[PDB]
Amino acid sequence: GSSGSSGPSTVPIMHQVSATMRSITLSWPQPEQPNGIILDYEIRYYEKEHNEFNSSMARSQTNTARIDGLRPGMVYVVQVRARTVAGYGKFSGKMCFQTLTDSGPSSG
Repeated sequence: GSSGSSGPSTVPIMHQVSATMRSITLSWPQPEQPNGIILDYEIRYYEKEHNEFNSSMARSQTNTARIDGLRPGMVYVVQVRARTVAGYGKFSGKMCFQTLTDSGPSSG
């Protein structure tokens, strides 16, 4: 983001709670400088190999949402943003969340 209109704050980091083989659960803290009322929280996920262009977007009515429609044992770059009546906010710290692996992880 650059030379853009002043938008709402953004989450510093993202915290995960759980995840499935065909989905993933995540969570993020609520900002203090939302520059207004946070309508909803939008999220963007895409294949670590793929780019933004070909990505999926999904918002929620809370600071907690889960992504459905993923492959088992695959990393997915998920991000959360803050949207308000004023405009869209920047994305939170980039994170990589992978799904469950049904292969048999020796160590981890």
